[PDB]
Amino acid sequence: KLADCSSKSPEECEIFLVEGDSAGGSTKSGRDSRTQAILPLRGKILNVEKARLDRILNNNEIRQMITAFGTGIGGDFDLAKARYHKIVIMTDADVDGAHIRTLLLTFFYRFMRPLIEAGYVYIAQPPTGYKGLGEMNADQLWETTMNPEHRALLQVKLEDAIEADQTFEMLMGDVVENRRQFIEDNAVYNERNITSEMRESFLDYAMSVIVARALPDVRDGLKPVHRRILYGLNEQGMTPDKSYKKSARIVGDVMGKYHPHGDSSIYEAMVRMAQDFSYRYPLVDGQGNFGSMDGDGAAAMRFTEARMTKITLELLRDINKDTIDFIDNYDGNEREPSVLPARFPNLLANGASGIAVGMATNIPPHNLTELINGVLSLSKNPDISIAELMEDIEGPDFPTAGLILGKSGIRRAYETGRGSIQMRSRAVIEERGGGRQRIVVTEIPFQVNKARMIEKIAELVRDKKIDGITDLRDETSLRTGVRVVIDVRKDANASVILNNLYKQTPLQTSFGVNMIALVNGRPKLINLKEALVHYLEHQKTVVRRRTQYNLRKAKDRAHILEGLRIALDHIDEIISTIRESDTDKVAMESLQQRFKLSEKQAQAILDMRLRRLTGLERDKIEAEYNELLNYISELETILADEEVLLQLVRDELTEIRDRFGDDRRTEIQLG
Amino acid sequence: KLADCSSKSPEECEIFLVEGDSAGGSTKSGRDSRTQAILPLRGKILNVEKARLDRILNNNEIRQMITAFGTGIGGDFDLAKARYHKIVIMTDADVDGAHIRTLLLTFFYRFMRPLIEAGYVYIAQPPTGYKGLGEMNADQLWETTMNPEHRALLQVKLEDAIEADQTFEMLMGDVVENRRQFIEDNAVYNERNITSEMRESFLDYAMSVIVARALPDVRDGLKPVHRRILYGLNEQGMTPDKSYKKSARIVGDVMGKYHPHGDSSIYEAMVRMAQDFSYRYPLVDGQGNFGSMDGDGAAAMRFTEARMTKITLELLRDINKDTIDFIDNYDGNEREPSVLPARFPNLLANGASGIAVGMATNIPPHNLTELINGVLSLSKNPDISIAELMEDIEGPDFPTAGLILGKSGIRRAYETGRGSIQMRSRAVIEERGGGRQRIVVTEIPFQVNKARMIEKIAELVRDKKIDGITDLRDETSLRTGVRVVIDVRKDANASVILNNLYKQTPLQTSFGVNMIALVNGRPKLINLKEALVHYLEHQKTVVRRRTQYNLRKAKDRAHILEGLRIALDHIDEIISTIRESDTDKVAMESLQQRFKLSEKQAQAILDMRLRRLTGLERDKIEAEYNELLNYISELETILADEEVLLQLVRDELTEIRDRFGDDRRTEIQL
DNA sequence: AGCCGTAGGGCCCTACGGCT
DNA sequence: AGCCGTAGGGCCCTACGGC
Ligand SMILES: O=c1cc(NCC2CN(C[C@@H]3Cc4ccnc(Cl)c4C3)C2)c2cc(F)ccc2o1
Ligand SMILES: [Cl-]
Ligand SMILES: [Mn+2]
Ligand SMILES: [Mn+2]
Ligand SMILES: [Mn+2]
Repeated sequence: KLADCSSKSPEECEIFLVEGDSAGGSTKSGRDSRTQAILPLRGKILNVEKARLDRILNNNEIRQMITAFGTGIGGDFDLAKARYHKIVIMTDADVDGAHIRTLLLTFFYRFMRPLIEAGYVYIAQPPTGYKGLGEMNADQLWETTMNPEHRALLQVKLEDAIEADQTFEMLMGDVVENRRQFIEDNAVYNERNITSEMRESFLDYAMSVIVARALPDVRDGLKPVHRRILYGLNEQGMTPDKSYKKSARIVGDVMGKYHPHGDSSIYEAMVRMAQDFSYRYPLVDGQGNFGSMDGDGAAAMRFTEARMTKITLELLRDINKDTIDFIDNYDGNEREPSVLPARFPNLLANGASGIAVGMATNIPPHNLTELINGVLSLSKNPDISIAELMEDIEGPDFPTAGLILGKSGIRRAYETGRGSIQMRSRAVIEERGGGRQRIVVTEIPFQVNKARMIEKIAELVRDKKIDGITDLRDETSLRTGVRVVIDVRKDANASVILNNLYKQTPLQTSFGVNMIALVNGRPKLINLKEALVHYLEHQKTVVRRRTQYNLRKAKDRAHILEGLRIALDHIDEIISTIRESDTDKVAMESLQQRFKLSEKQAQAILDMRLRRLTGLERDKIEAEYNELLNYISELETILADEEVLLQLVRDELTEIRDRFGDDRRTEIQLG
Repeated sequence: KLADCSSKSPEECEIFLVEGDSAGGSTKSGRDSRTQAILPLRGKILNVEKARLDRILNNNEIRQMITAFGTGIGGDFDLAKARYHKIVIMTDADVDGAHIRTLLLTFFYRFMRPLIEAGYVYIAQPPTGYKGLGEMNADQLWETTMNPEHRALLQVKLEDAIEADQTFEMLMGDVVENRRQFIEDNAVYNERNITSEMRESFLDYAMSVIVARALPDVRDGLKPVHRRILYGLNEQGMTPDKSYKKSARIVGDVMGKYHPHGDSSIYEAMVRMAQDFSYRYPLVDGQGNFGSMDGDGAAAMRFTEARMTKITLELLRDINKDTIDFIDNYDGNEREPSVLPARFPNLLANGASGIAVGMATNIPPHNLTELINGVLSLSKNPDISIAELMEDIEGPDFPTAGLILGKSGIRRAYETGRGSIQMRSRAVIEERGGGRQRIVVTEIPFQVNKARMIEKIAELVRDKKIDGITDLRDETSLRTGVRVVIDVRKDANASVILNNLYKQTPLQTSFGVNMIALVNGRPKLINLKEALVHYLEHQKTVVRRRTQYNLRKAKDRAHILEGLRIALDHIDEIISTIRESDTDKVAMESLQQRFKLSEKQAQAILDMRLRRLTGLERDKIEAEYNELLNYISELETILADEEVLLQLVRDELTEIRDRFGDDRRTEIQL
């Protein structure tokens, strides 16, 4: 744990706080052991502005610091008892390191304010480009960050205690809405004042969580971790027709290439995209144990294999035709997509769920046939209304099936982006023999843990909080599908029992809609229409850019083809012209001038292999050339009449609906 | 946590024992929840043959089977209290599953012997091709293994209790040697009798660990994990000139392609190869917290990055030149090297350390100049004596420097493969002012944890087990290197204190030399000479094959160039021939016919780009031909004569020693 | 309540041989 | 005794918002 220095003269000593043991090892290896101590922490640290005291005092990482500092806390804070006069925060140089810093200041500020007032609290400034202090060699760390001769600490200054109380309460407090407002007002897409630092550090954290972690893009419906996963699967060509591949490779690969975060965030995001109880349309095809509806985790990543689903191909379809803008990855050594072509409205179809900072999102999945007809109808009428859409899109369609009670929250969510929706299991009452009945549950509400739900029921019977239940079993199986059996006592009204379980168990459960997604890179709450409007315009830009791309590429080809026909019509002079040229450059120049060729045409000829002279290519080329001219007119046509552009989108979407659309699962009963 | 079945009638109740919760998931998803209970365990389970009773009674996974079985054990075993009539062992279908099988039986036999007597014990037979049962889809597991209508269970049958007795004790007992005899005796390079299965399961496990895990190869000194790692580094071109790559993806890559084992075994083996205090010549070049001599682990693999060292390039040099035999990986989707060319004696240079089954290895690191001078001397005197070799190779050379006391143990290790080697820290006594002194240690023995040792010293001071010390400081730094200061009480005899310290602490330690390596695929205790003979033999083959390889490719290419030269000699004919051929196939036949070309020459011409017709290109074509002709002769000379070939290896080894040889670090004192 | 899902962070048991 | 290194297997805390 704590790696203390040897000098017991506090005023000369210093303790450094690092995010964990990985960072601690480099920090132990580079320090001057005489005067520098190290306490590795354990990641995110309790937000003592939110927690109550008993929990605070029983928190190990806190206790370690109090112990380590020796000054006591609060009323008993005794600054003279300090064992170091420099406490240095040295978190990783990332937003998460910045968050932790805010977490640490909050504590010092809430429980050790004089420590700040005496200027005992400093902030190391380690350099960027490292995932964590564990990535630095021990000599670079000491020099950049720990050598007093050159390190650049920032002593924490406390200017206006009134301004600081509000900051910690605003930034780190129970009340989300002031958090959210501070972000909205400040989001923009030697010594240090503790107010600016908290504001500046925490805003970078929040913003990063919002636009690059927890919320999905309206266009493709994806978060970066999923976008990176499927992209990585794409880039490695791991498609449905190819065999499965090991999850660990994938994770390490994506982690090295696109997603610089722990394997668990990567592995578990990939796991969910494969669970058919999680994804209305699974994007990942899984080989092996990928968890269960009882809350069983997936097998460890070394055991499992995965690959793209077929529908995933439509997300990536046309990605290499300049339909979307690529960007550089975290270290610059790679390009990654900012968004996928998403040839189907993935956001609504699979829905979404995220806890951000200052906000959350909660978007239910939907039936794909309805959505496309939804997008189809919108394609034909920009002023279409919400209720006219719910003729196509009757509502959410959970991968778990089950039932929905009434259309009242559906409509409010679609009109406002927020609304509440009751999900009911599918339960029938049936006879079990000898004058007794049983309740049989074959479908459960979305995101509900079956075992947990069974547990609670057992809990009520045992607690006599519910009367009339005799036995309780889970007969679920592969051969059966879900089958949960509740045996009722003879001559009891099974229906009153059922109505109790809905009220008293997750047997009935509510989905709270909170459709926030990223719109032009900014979080926005959207109603159903804006969600569809955005996907549509996305599809418009996609098909357009793709058409503009196929067109550049065809004109290039013909120009090369024009050049090659010439070469063929004068090959003997071509050859000798070449034979008598010392350098390519000489030849390049000579070809251009004699035959009015461009460089490409001229290059393409030089690269032409002898085998291309066979007697028949000249028409093969001629043949190819002519179709090319028909293709170009065809393309030029689409880019010159937006209505033509639109109908093609309709066609390709229609094509999608026929292939992948399916029946509704969730029954919507009028409440 | 047992997943019990809803029913409660032992007559029809089966409990499936599986390695863990990953395996337990698929099993639960495909089983019949009505009648099949599942108890996931936690990997290698306690060897009850080697454990102490109280310790056994307090083992968690043991207690769980009992509690689950509900029949007690040993004396108070009450078969009537059985809660299942089938205890089905469903370990993964790997050698480690087989080991775990042997460990379960051992417990059943020794403590629940009636179960077997009653025939209640069964062995599921999951199909091969899977890593564990978590890689299976539930339906596949149910159909092939759990469905009573298609499965092929084996019921366990005791047949001779004296035989079983002797066997269990032989296999699982703490007597290593009877286990070793059994292997060497039986090494090969429905129902089921319990003796047959144990014998067969255990032997299968031991074989695998002997030949494919724990022992290095005499030729390259590598264990399979190291080899596959370095090889993997090579295939991905993670070379010293290129930049570091994240450990995590290397691990994932090595694991997927070559090493189907836990990332911990992969990462830590990689880490060891990069620690300058573990490897005498680090094979890996690592970036970040790769641990310390204090037993600090490395940083997690999401944090670190790695690449080959330069010297690793010499382990891998010319692997493409058909120098070693490739093999199929574990699933036939890849090829991997059987050994590396090892253009330097890696076995002795970095030594090896490995607990196997029935045996272990402990080879110490050595100085490379010496090693290579050893080989060089050997190469001129097949009959050189071990003493003559020690004139090159004075003894091990630990990465940690330090002292070795005497040479009789060395001399014993090198002549027998075995011998004991007393190591000591480098400690001096110096004054600190005021007539006082201190003991300053600047080097510690090999593989000694430094912090532990200091903590050990502080205990004896506390426990008063030693007297005369007033302070004890680890003043180590990157600028200092190692420096541990023991402050001595004024007028004490600091030498006397130093002497007690050596007796009571790892300040002195011994290295037990146990030089066992894989020779022709089999484990062997070798002497130093043997080790070098095989190395040199390895180098001989490697360079011969490279040369034979280099010769075929040159000949191929010269052949091709001969065809381009002809095409150049008659380009106009060439053009006509092609221009009046309707297809490439027609053209190709015409070129062969018209120019007496082989098919391959004919294609090279067809593929020739127009740009090859310019004056510079044709020169390049002619020039490369002329060089090839000379290179070809050079090669043939070497195959014409063994001394020439033999002289080359010396040259290349000498080359290597000049590039990488360094000074001795460990001092051999008399 | 505590859970939902992307995030920060980390340690334990077992087998096996041989040396102290 | 318990350490040396390749191996089987697995789990906890924290932040974040909404209900
Ligand atoms: O970044 C990573 C991390 C990987 N890590 C292996 C997993 C981390 N290990 C699980 C926990 C660790 C730990 C600590 C303390 N206590 C407990 Cl219980 C545990 C269990 C296995 C990884 C593996 C790959 F194949 C490829 C890329 C990888 O990239
Ligand atoms: Cl070419
Ligand atoms: Mn970090
Ligand atoms: Mn309910
Ligand atoms: Mn296993």
